Amino acid sequence: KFNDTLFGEMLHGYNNRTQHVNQGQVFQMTFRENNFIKDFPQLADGLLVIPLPVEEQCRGVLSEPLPDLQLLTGDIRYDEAMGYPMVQQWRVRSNLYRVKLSTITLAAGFTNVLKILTKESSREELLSFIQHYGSHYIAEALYGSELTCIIHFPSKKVQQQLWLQYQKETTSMPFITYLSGLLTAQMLSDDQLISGVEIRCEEKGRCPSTCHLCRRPGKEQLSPTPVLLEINRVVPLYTLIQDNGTKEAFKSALMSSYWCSGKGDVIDDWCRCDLSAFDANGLPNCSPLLQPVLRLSPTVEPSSTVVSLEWVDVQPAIGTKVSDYILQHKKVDTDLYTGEFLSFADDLLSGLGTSCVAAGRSHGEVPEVSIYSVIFKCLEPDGLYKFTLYAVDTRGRHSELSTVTLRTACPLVDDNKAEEIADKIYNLYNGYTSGKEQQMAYNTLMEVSASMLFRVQHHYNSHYEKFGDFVWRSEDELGPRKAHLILRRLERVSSHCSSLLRSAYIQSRVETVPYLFCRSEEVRPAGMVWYSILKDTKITCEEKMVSMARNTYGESKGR
Ligand SMILES: *[C@@H]1O[C@H](CO)[C@@H](O[C@@H]2O[C@H](CO)[C@@H](O[C@@H]3O[C@H](CO[C@H]4O[C@H](CO[C@H]5O[C@H](CO)[C@@H](O)[C@H](O)[C@@H]5O[C@@H]5O[C@H](CO)[C@@H](O)[C@H](O)[C@@H]5O)[C@@H](O)[C@H](O[C@H]5O[C@H](CO)[C@@H](O)[C@H](O)[C@@H]5O[C@H]5O[C@H](CO)[C@@H](O)[C@H](O)[C@@H]5O)[C@@H]4O)[C@@H](O)[C@H](O[C@H]4O[C@H](CO)[C@@H](O)[C@H](O)[C@@H]4O[C@H]4O[C@H](CO)[C@@H](O)[C@H](O)[C@@H]4O)[C@@H]3O)[C@H](O)[C@H]2NC(C)=O)[C@H](O)[C@H]1NC(C)=O
Ligand SMILES: O=P(O)(O)O[C@@H]1[C@H](O)[C@H](O)[C@@H](OP(=O)(O)O)[C@H](OP(=O)(O)O)[C@H]1O
Ligand SMILES: *[C@@H]1O[C@H](CO)[C@@H](O)[C@H](O)[C@H]1NC(C)=O
Repeated sequence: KFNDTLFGEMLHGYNNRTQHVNQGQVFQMTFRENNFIKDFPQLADGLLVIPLPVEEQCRGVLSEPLPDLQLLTGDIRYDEAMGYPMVQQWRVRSNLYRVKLSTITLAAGFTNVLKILTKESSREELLSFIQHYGSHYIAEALYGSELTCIIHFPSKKVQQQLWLQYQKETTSMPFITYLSGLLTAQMLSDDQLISGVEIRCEEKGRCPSTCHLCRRPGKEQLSPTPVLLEINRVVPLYTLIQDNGTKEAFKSALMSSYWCSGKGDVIDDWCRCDLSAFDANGLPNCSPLLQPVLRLSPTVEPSSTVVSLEWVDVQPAIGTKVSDYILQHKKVDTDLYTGEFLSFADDLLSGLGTSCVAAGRSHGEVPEVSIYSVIFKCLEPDGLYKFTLYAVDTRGRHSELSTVTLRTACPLVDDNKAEEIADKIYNLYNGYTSGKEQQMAYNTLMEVSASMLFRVQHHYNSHYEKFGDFVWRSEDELGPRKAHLILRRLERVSSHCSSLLRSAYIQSRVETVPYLFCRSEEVRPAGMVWYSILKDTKITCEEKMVSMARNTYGESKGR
């Protein structure tokens, strides 16, 4: 049977790769020594439970708002006027205990199988051990009750307004409960600043009755049992062997299961894949080559004509080495057709290239994982684009492909000029007679972009619709064909843009933002069947600036 007790997972052993607790039973649980806490039963022997100080108990932290990274990876749809959807995390910890184990004798069943395997130096056998008993034991861990909530805002603007609205009306109440207050009360009203806000919570261990920051209507509880939150320290199970012969042989079998998919031995830095780990094309397949997830840049919203993309390097610390990232891109309108092919190594770092595409490599969250990025600066406005990415290892395997599809923004529209043209056109149509008027009316309407034409229509109909609609009146004064040529131009504007271009007012802000521009100093030595490691390529990185003109849409000019 399964011996379960509180604190709990400390005595059972932990796998690093699969991240699972309760893997076999490493240490024995006994009840000779008398360890109690509060309302909890008798603790197992040799584990030290220390409640965290009153400063840490029932404290909540609101994170800074950031774009929703989940919504920047696939088919990327978001309102251009809104911007990136934002998320903000709220987290409250309540029933906290720090749990260490010292000192405990080994389990009966653990030492039995440890006695028989010690002499029996076998690979398939040592892996079956790790499957059952895991790789480490947990040394230090944090238990308690945490409520983690995520507030999903539809835009960066909508938050800022709500945060400032909250900050005015509070100066008592947490930000999340103020929002939840207005969310639940909205059954009384309808559309407002809070329209698209959503809160999503996930609890690990139920909220105690005493703590008021994690209280949710039905779910309160008197003295809840603490749940594992963090694993602070792990120690490998080869510490427990007590002899130099087996604990070296076990260690190498552990490294095989972690780094080389259990189908190969690890030489310093790389996996020697035993045959036939090798794939369909006969290339070493024991170390996994992961899918690189192509993302939109969180800090740079794509404009019309300008898109910048990111991805985190898929290279493990040990095993596979990535030699290149292949990045294809096309404009759709097609399907299953190949876009312009770009080798990161060869086309983006080495061959210009510029000033339309630029690439960059940078140090990530915690080094050393690299953050590759590429920026497209000569794309076409109101266009749907598909970008795909895959990695290529040192021996020539491709990774699983990854995709991003997105629309570039609407083209810029001088809204003053549009309303001016509309009046010019109306006064010509009230002039009637002249063939110069007719020609010059037709010329000015055709000379300006389709979006501008759609906007002059919007204005023309706002004012002069009672005396004849824009198309109808264009047909009367310019004749059947010229009016149909005008009409057709308006068809070239998309559904998204035509919606946005019916706004009350359009204004133009100009953001100016930095991007990393890197070039290859050193052309690296490549073989026929093996290639050079991309990460080792010496590069010279310079910061540059893009100016990004955007339209700003609204029902009035006060934002
Ligand atoms: C869970 O589970 C598990 C448990 O355990 C875990 O696992 C782990 O992990 C970790 C992390 O990742 C790891 O660690 C790591 O490792 C790695 C690898 O290592 C190895 O190898 C290497 C290599 O080398 C090379 O080079 C050299 C020169 O010097 C030579 O010698 C050699 O040879 C090589 O080469 C190669 O080979 C050949 C030739 O012959 C050919 O093929 C070619 O050439 C190639 O290349 C090394 O280095 C090492 O070594 C070590 O050890 C030994 C014994 O064993 C000794 O003898 C030595 O001395 C050493 O030691 C020392 O040093 C080192 C360094 O410094 C250190 O570490 C130590 O401590 C001592 O001191 C081995 O063998 C590595 O690489 C890494 O490192 C890195 O990273 C870090 C962080 O982490 C840092 O700090 C450092 O610095 C580095 O960095 C660098 O690099 C990188 C890479 O790429 C980059 O990126 C950066 O930038 C820089 O530059 C580490 O260390 C481990 O191992 C593992 N373990 C096991 C058992 O498995 C996991 O993790 C977990 N998980 C979680 C927690 O999550
Ligand atoms: O020492 P160099 O000039 O870089 O070249 C090495 C050489 O081409 C080896 O044949 C190759 O192993 P395989 O061709 O057998 O894969 C090795 O890969 P490795 O160092 O990643 O094992 C290369 O690094
Ligand atoms: C349960 O604990 C006993 C010690 O009383 C131990 O002998 C037994 O093997 C444990 N069960 C498992 C599955 O480890």
